Amino acid sequence: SLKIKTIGDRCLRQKSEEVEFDKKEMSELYDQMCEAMWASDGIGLAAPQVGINKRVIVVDETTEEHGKYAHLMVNPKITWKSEEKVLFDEGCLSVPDQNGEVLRPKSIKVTFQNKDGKYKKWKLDGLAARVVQHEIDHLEGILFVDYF
Ligand SMILES: [Zn+2]
Repeated sequence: SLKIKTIGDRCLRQKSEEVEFDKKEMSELYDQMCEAMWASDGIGLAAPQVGINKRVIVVDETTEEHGKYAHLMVNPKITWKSEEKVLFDEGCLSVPDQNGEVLRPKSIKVTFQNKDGKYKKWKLDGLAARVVQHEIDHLEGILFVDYF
């Protein structure tokens, strides 16, 4: 099963490597990441948090209308960030019992491969832009406490 690594583990500081997409393998990884994320009431997770230093994140988007759902983002890359910043109180399953206000760009554009291997580009803002930037930071060996 996937176990979530916590601050002090050096694998949280190693940069993650690009994935060559495989639909079946990503499906398995997706299922296990979602399970780990949701079991601890998270809304994002990066592969290095579960000991896999590959460039894969998941972002919750559970709704009343459609039920539990999360986006898979393989090799996510920010191609644009707004000049405008917003402050948000962050936490992290890999940094338990710590929170704090972090300034980041309010909106971004991100490219990635989805669950099905299609190349996507989305313009994100609000909470989606926040979770994506936090999760991509994990792939660069960055924890949110580094901003303080
Ligand atoms: Zn995190």
